[PDB]
Amino acid sequence: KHNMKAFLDELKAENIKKFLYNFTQIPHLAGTEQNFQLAKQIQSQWKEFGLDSVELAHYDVLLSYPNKTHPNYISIINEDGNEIFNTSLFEPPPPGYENVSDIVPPFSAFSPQGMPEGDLVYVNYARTEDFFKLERDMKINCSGKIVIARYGKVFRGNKVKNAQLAGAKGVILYSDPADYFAPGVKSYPDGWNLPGGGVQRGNILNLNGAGDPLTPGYPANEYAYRRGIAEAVGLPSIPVHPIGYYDAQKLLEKMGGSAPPDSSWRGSLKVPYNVGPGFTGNFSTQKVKMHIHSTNEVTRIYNVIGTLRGAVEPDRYVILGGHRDSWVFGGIDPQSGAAVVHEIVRSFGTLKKEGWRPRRTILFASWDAEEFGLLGSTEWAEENSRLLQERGVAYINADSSIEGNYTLRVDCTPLMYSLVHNLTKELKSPDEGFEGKSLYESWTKKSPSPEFSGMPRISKLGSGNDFEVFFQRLGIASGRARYTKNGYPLYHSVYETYELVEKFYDPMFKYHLTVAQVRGGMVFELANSIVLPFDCRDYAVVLRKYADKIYSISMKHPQEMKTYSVSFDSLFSAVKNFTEIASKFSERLQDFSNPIVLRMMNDQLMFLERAFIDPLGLPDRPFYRHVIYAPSSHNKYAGESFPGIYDALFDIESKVDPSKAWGEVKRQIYVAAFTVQAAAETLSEVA
Amino acid sequence: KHNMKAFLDELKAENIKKFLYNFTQIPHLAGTEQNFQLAKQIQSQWKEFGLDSVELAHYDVLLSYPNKTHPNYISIINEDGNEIFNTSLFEPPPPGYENVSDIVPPFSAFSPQGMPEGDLVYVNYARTEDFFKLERDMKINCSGKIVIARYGKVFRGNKVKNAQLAGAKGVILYSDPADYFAPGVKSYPDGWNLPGGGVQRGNILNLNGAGDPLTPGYPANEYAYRRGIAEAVGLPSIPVHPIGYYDAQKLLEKMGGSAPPDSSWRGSLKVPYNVGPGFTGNFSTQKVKMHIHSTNEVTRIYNVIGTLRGAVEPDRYVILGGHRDSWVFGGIDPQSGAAVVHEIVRSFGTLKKEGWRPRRTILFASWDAEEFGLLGSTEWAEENSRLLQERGVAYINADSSIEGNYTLRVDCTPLMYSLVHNLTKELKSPDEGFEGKSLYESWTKKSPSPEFSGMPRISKLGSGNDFEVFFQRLGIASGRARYTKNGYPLYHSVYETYELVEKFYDPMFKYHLTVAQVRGGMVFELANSIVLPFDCRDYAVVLRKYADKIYSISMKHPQEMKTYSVSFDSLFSAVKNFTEIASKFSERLQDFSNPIVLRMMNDQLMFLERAFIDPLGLPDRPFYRHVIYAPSSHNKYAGESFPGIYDALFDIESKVDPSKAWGEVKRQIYVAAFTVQAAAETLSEVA
Ligand SMILES: *[C@@H]1O[C@H](CO)[C@@H](O[C@@H]2O[C@H](CO)[C@@H](O[C@@H]3O[C@H](CO)[C@@H](O)[C@H](O[C@H]4O[C@H](CO)[C@@H](O)[C@H](O)[C@@H]4O)[C@@H]3O)[C@H](O)[C@H]2NC(C)=O)[C@H](O)[C@H]1NC(C)=O
Ligand SMILES: *[C@@H]1O[C@H](CO)[C@@H](O[C@@H]2O[C@H](CO)[C@@H](O[C@@H]3O[C@H](CO)[C@@H](O)[C@H](O[C@H]4O[C@H](CO)[C@@H](O)[C@H](O)[C@@H]4O)[C@@H]3O)[C@H](O)[C@H]2NC(C)=O)[C@H](O)[C@H]1NC(C)=O
Ligand SMILES: *[C@@H]1O[C@H](CO)[C@@H](O[C@@H]2O[C@H](CO)[C@@H](O[C@@H]3O[C@H](CO)[C@@H](O)[C@H](O)[C@@H]3O)[C@H](O)[C@H]2NC(C)=O)[C@H](O)[C@H]1NC(C)=O
Ligand SMILES: *[C@@H]1O[C@H](CO)[C@@H](O[C@@H]2O[C@H](CO)[C@@H](O[C@@H]3O[C@H](CO)[C@@H](O)[C@H](O)[C@@H]3O)[C@H](O)[C@H]2NC(C)=O)[C@H](O)[C@H]1NC(C)=O
Ligand SMILES: *[C@@H]1O[C@H](CO)[C@@H](O[C@@H]2O[C@H](CO)[C@@H](O)[C@H](O)[C@H]2NC(C)=O)[C@H](O)[C@H]1NC(C)=O
Ligand SMILES: *[C@@H]1O[C@H](CO)[C@@H](O[C@@H]2O[C@H](CO)[C@@H](O)[C@H](O)[C@H]2NC(C)=O)[C@H](O)[C@H]1NC(C)=O
Ligand SMILES: *[C@@H]1O[C@H](CO)[C@@H](O[C@@H]2O[C@H](CO)[C@@H](O)[C@H](O)[C@H]2NC(C)=O)[C@H](O)[C@H]1NC(C)=O
Ligand SMILES: *[C@@H]1O[C@H](CO)[C@@H](O[C@@H]2O[C@H](CO)[C@@H](O)[C@H](O)[C@H]2NC(C)=O)[C@H](O)[C@H]1NC(C)=O
Ligand SMILES: *[C@@H]1O[C@H](CO)[C@@H](O[C@@H]2O[C@H](CO)[C@@H](O)[C@H](O)[C@H]2NC(C)=O)[C@H](O)[C@H]1NC(C)=O
Ligand SMILES: *[C@@H]1O[C@H](CO)[C@@H](O[C@@H]2O[C@H](CO)[C@@H](O)[C@H](O)[C@H]2NC(C)=O)[C@H](O)[C@H]1NC(C)=O
Ligand SMILES: O=C(O)CC[C@H](NP(=O)(O)OCCNC(=O)c1ccccc1)C(=O)O
Ligand SMILES: O=C(O)CC[C@H](NP(=O)(O)OCCNC(=O)c1ccccc1)C(=O)O
Ligand SMILES: *[C@@H]1O[C@H](CO)[C@@H](O)[C@H](O)[C@H]1NC(C)=O
Ligand SMILES: *[C@@H]1O[C@H](CO)[C@@H](O)[C@H](O)[C@H]1NC(C)=O
Ligand SMILES: *[C@@H]1O[C@H](CO)[C@@H](O)[C@H](O)[C@H]1NC(C)=O
Ligand SMILES: *[C@@H]1O[C@H](CO)[C@@H](O)[C@H](O)[C@H]1NC(C)=O
Ligand SMILES: [Ca+2]
Ligand SMILES: [Ca+2]
Ligand SMILES: [Cl-]
Ligand SMILES: [Cl-]
Ligand SMILES: [Zn+2]
Ligand SMILES: [Zn+2]
Ligand SMILES: [Zn+2]
Ligand SMILES: [Zn+2]
Repeated sequence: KHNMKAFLDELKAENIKKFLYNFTQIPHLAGTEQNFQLAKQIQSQWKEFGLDSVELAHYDVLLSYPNKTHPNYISIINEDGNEIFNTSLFEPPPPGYENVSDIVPPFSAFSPQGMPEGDLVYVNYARTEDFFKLERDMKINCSGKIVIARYGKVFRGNKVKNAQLAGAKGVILYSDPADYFAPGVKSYPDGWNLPGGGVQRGNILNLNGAGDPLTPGYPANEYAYRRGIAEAVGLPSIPVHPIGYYDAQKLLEKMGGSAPPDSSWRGSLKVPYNVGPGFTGNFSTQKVKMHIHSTNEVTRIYNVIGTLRGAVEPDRYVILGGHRDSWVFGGIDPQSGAAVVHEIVRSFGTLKKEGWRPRRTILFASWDAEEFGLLGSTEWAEENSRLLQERGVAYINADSSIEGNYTLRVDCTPLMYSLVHNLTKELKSPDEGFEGKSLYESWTKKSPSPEFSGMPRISKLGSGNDFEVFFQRLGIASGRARYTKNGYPLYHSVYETYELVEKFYDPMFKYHLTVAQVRGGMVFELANSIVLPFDCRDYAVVLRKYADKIYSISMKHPQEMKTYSVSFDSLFSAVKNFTEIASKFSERLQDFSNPIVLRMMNDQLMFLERAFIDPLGLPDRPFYRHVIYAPSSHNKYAGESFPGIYDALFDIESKVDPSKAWGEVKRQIYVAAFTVQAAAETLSEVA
Repeated sequence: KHNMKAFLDELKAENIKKFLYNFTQIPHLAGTEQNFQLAKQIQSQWKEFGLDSVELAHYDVLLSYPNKTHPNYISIINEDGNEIFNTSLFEPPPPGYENVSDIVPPFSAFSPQGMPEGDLVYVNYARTEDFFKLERDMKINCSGKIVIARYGKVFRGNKVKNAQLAGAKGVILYSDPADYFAPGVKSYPDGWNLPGGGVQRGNILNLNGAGDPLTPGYPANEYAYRRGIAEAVGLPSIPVHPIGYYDAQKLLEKMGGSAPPDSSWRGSLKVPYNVGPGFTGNFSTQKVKMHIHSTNEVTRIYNVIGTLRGAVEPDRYVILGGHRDSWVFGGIDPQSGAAVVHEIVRSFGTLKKEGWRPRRTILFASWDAEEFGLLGSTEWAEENSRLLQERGVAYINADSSIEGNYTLRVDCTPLMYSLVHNLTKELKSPDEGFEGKSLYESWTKKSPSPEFSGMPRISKLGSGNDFEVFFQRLGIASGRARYTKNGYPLYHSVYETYELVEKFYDPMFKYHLTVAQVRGGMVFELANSIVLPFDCRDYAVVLRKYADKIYSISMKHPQEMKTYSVSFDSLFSAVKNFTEIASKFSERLQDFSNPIVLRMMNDQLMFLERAFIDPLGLPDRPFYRHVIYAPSSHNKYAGESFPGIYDALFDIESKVDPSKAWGEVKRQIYVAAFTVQAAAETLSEVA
């Protein structure tokens, strides 16, 4: 038979291993010839595997690269202008790769050019609360200073935005061993830790879902009109550069000024973690100087788009997508995910060659330029937004399959919770000590739900990956799954190789296979189940949780709620109505031979995520349109619930016009209550 | 049998007459008790007639009324401050209505309060080109002047916007007999002309599709957060008041200053039509003083929403809607349309009582507060936008059925052209001299298409009526039809009564019946045809016409097109692609027992109008989202094609930064080409 088990059994760990090796021998940086050749290879193989059509979709988008003949670096400069210490020009390459060409040196993509010279201030993780502590509590002024911040906790673009708004004239990012060196594990190549010369690449944009900085709203096709660079979206205004902890130590060790305020500001280096500004007495006339000469350049990128046409509902799309571009070899990010997609395509294709087709159309995507701001997925979604709007059932992401070997991690819309619980109960756990047990059992034991006994944790989607446009802009039900730790030290470094994965993460490729089963099984059910496998009642449960949560934040300010008559009554009423209507819809869904009633009901299911979209967007973030979830304004990686109300309440005690600020809280309560009620009403009887 | 002919034959002229009489005995001003009682009556009758459900949908929106104890008027004031002439406080009521209560005196709805005193400038119709002529050619400065303008040619809100931007401190609107008194016809009550004491009421907002001024984007429900009045949408900044031509004569007769520039500035009164500013020598120290004391007031309004559930596709909606509120008796506007809707509901209900149901759901609407800015339709569409987005097949408007007795007038999306041609070929002409001939024959003879031999004229939709939110905001295929002249003199005056219609417009009610057949027949076909009755190829034809037209406007500036490399190549390419893809889709539609392929194809048809929506809206007009059509920025009543490019090109030779201005033309070309190609691609094979 051709059923989910046939699909799942055809997936092989050895194939995933072979593909991973194949995808990680040379760098595949977005916009480079190497990455275009890999696109062509994947296109050819997906055709061979049996897809109906496989095309490249190309766009010309703003990318950023160092200047090969004018390298980026940082100095300590003495009184006379002599550079007495320089940061590294490259990471020492790993064994056997010391002759590999085209390894991009560490840099922060989209940094402007400059050579700012000044006194250092250490800003911990450069989070919003770190700058509050500096400016409000310690009375330390970052204006015209170079800020040094440790990576971790939040997306690096938010750090740079925060430093810019504090008045910094440059930002140095570094990896502290506190955050990137696990106790008792050896550095690469003898373990999975970050050596002192390792450095994390990565973009520092604040795009808020715009896609290519030059063409917000529209695909960057051949005739696109482009904004000028001065009007581009999300570019930083000050130079930024990342360094490793050997180099950071040399920059921090001389720091003077104020002591760190408490232990949460101290990393693991043998330095005092003084905040500054500037260096201690003997070195007070020394300064730090950045030299950044990277350039932004409109460059062609290529997505591979494969189609497996549905037998019954070809105009309903289930999308499995993940990126292909990498900073260097992409041993984990993204090729551990891409190899899994490749094996999934191969397995679906095996069934297709035997005469099977899924009920709905499956689209498979190899996205380009994810690392430069989700550019490939976002431009393609901008190009196809009307098709996706009206036909998109679900999007399953497929970036890195493993970031650890401890347990599963799933982030998804509440509409997929039941699907994920049911699927994982039917899959075998790959975990030691759980042989013969289900993946649901091992996952639930290792990652318990905070609210429910005998249930696993499932997180909210934020951003920082290619589902963003589908979920937060377009309102298509989205999910992701990968293996995780109890992100990882070698992230975006030259050391993230095939050998890292094969030796230290997943020698048997069993965690990769488990992830392929989860992602592939979700796609299979979404594309083949007669009734779409979404449970609207799970959204009702979470909406009440989120409403309780946002009300509790507001209730920290009882006097103001009294003064400005701030009531959450409408939001709770809408949530209550959603719960009631969803229950009734579930009864009809269970109780309804009529394909029109079925499809009518499948359309109600498909458009339910869509109903949470507000076509006016969130305040000053027009491409974040989902009213229940948005990426946190303080950390793109984290999801925030009722974001419009959350941001209206955030730090509200500091606003100079409380009447206006509380007015805006009330406005956001009304928008949220209305959107919840409107979404509920899409589940009512249609006439 | 239950077919379209059964539906059409059940419609009766005598019923339409009885309903019109019933709806026009007392005023039904929006927000008044009288109009709530009429809503309740219609609700009850639609239930009796056989609809499945009939509900009131109420909202609390900003309305505007004169102050009953502090009347609005205008004076000529002499040097000493004595008011030597005053305009009328009311229109002399028509025979037999001189004791009717609650006739709102003439006023301009949403005028602010004030008592500005100053010198008059006469501005013709206060169109954009009239102000260009004044300021650029005649060097006449309106700043701090009271402007007097004749009604006609463009929506009165645009006149007020233009006067405000010219610096006027007040606007007086009047009806010139040149525009409102047909030669050889008697004034009311002995003919259909406007007497010298008649006055046109009407709102002067510039809402650009926002709906209630206080709640743009969201329905004005019980918990709505409202903007403060200073942030409200579309309110005028200067006092405005309308007067009749006896009073206008007294204001114009003393005008001095410059002569009218040419004959197109002269009306039919026995005055020189001097532009001013101010009065001739002997009266130079006299001024004009306005006294406006109207108030804006949040007020409850009520739409009646009736549902006839579809037998096969209950989740597809065909909507027949028209307003119920009137300025006074609403003899033509809107009750000539409302009486027709009422008879249409009655006829559909007769079929339903015999066991028939339409294939798709039909929704019937009696909208409130249309006269105050399309408020009732727009708030309801804001409330139900997700249902309408995903389920709305078509909207047929049903305001005034007759504005003349000469011929039919149809304005609609190209998607309905074929439907309208086919339907009118099957209806009898009511016209004298065409007995036994089709309505298509009489209409085509009287109103020939400018481009095609043996075809009738069909115009573009703009705004100024309740289809606006459905078509220009939401992208639901929309149409309207009414009888017209070869708008009308008594428009918005107390004289627009039942007797006006019965005596002078349509004594036999045959034109009303013809309009009921056209509107009802369109609804019947849209709700019952197996394949939706839309021909995408008709959109291809018009898109080429519009592209030729916009290119021709640009080509008035060859040097600039050379300098800034302004090419329309992408737009023509997209139009060519649309034409090709539409042709292929039509072949499949004709060539495809499979209800999924059918519904898949019906969905492609339904979402084709939807594909012309840009979720970012047009520049500075976020609620006008259709890229092919928008209401003209100079005249809300008129439709403009490729509005984004049109407005970018308009008066471009006057812009101080030609590089920036031509850059924006190129941007709008890209948006238009992309949207046309994207809409075309919705008609491609789906996978
Ligand atoms: C959740 O679903 C419930 C339906 O089960 C829905 O209930 C609706 O609530 C509204 C707002 O409370 C009700 O609105 C009232 O409607 C009546 C007419 O039916 C009006 O007369 C009321 O207005 C008077 O009272 C107001 C409040 O004191 C005054 O401000 C006002 O000036 C009037 O005096 C009022 O508008 C509505 O009838 C019910 N609908 C039902 C029961 O069917 C509720 O709104 C949903 N929640 C959300 C967030 O949408
Ligand atoms: C109307 O439909 C047609 C399809 O029938 C569609 O044609 C497409 O046009 C685009 C733009 O002209 C073509 O794009 C080219 O694609 C190739 C790869 O296939 C590229 O190599 C080309 O880029 C090179 O040349 C450019 C122009 O000189 C340079 O600027 C560039 O740097 C490169 O050197 C180019 O991107 C596309 O292939 C066709 N697609 C087809 C034929 O299938 C057309 O776009 C549609 N009209 C609209 C408005 O969408
Ligand atoms: C995840 O798995 C669960 C457990 O199988 C699924 O729930 C079960 O769904 C079935 C089919 O809808 C329900 O069966 C129905 O039972 C009622 C009797 O009350 C009957 O009227 C229907 O004809 C049908 O037999 C069953 O009750 C339900 N079990 C539960 C909720 O415990 C669930 O749907 C799966 N989730 C997915 C597919 O997203
Ligand atoms: C308006 O009326 C016209 C005239 O009847 C409709 O056009 C006609 O539509 C029919 C049905 O689709 C076409 O018949 C088809 O003919 C082809 C043979 O080429 C065959 O393959 C199909 O099986 C079917 O018989 C007919 O050709 C066509 N006539 C024309 C275009 O002159 C039109 O569809 C109506 N418009 C509406 C309903 O919106
Ligand atoms: C990755 O695998 C691909 C597919 O097997 C390899 O590309 C093939 O290489 C052979 C030998 O050079 C050619 O004859 C084929 O035409 C290629 N097939 C394609 C591109 O579809 C590629 O060599 C492998 N890369 C690495 C580093 O092992
Ligand atoms: C990258 O840096 C190089 C090396 O400094 C730049 O090349 C120089 O450009 C200037 C003109 O601005 C020439 O006069 C020099 O002769 C060049 N030097 C060398 C060694 O080639 C180059 O412009 C930079 N590339 C960019 C900014 O894209
Ligand atoms: C850090 O790097 C800089 C740049 O290469 C070095 O400074 C240069 O030294 C050369 C050779 O002595 C001079 O001719 C250049 O003018 C210097 N350039 C600048 C910008 O100062 C510097 O010596 C290096 N410092 C260390 C400690 O290695
Ligand atoms: C308009 O017609 C309606 C419906 O026939 C009339 O309202 C009815 O009036 C009678 C007698 O007063 C009542 O017994 C009914 O209850 C009413 N029916 C309703 C409201 O549905 C109304 O009188 C007519 N108005 C005019 C001016 O003729
Ligand atoms: C309408 O105009 C009346 C009449 O001038 C206003 O009523 C007066 O309001 C003032 C307070 O502002 C009182 O002191 C007077 O006694 C009132 N006069 C009379 C004759 O009643 C009224 O405010 C206006 N209504 C509005 C603005 O809604
Ligand atoms: C126009 O109307 C005004 C307001 O009613 C009249 O002026 C008033 O006249 C009365 C009685 O003589 C005075 O007590 C008021 O003080 C006046 N009010 C104002 C605002 O001036 C005026 O007489 C009328 N003019 C004509 C020609 O009828
Ligand atoms: O520009 C962007 O938005 C992201 C680009 C790029 N994405 P990528 O490195 O491939 O993946 C980020 C890894 N982390 C996650 O996906 C994540 C998200 C939420 C919670 C925990 C982890 C980056 O973070 O630099
Ligand atoms: O606020 C609005 O947009 C319009 C309100 C109100 N609409 P209403 O008087 O009922 O109908 C306007 C009549 N003219 C049209 O509909 C029309 C539209 C396009 C071309 C020719 C005529 C008005 O024009 O004052
Ligand atoms: C920080 O420093 C600059 C002076 O160089 C000043 O303009 C700015 O206002 C300072 N901010 C605070 C909070 O002291
Ligand atoms: C794999 O799991 C083992 C056992 O818990 C652990 O020692 C090792 O650190 C894990 N590898 C990685 C990369 O986390
Ligand atoms: C119109 O009049 C005022 C002077 O009262 C002046 O400020 C304004 O600039 C004038 N405009 C022109 C074009 O002369
Ligand atoms: C009705 O038609 C007749 C004949 O052409 C004409 O004399 C009359 O003016 C028309 N009535 C109206 C209101 O247009
Ligand atoms: Ca873009
Ligand atoms: Ca509103
Ligand atoms: Cl992922
Ligand atoms: Cl109409
Ligand atoms: Zn990644
Ligand atoms: Zn990455
Ligand atoms: Zn009207
Ligand atoms: Zn009107």
